[PDB]
Amino acid sequence: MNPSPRKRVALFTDGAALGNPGPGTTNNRMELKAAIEGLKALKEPAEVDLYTDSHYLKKAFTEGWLEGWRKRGWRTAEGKPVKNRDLWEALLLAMAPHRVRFHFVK
Repeated sequence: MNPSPRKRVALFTDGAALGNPGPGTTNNRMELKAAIEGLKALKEPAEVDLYTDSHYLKKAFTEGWLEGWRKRGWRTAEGKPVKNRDLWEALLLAMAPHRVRFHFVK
């Protein structure tokens, strides 16, 4: 009963988008914030089909250079530190137990 892997979760990264700054990148961060929580508030190794229609989250994973990021000491394609590196480094540590899948629903 239920998926055969472990447990597939349909998590829709639907933060809100209204930060004092504005969706200008907070929504993505908020969706990112909800993610770290959506993967830390479980700790149950599951195939989370995280649907993220963000231009930051997708870009990261879709660039597959996330591995490079680690070898890049964590900087931007320009050479300046990465923003949210705290959420990420935390989400990454929290994404280790899970198989969390990426589904850019744009």
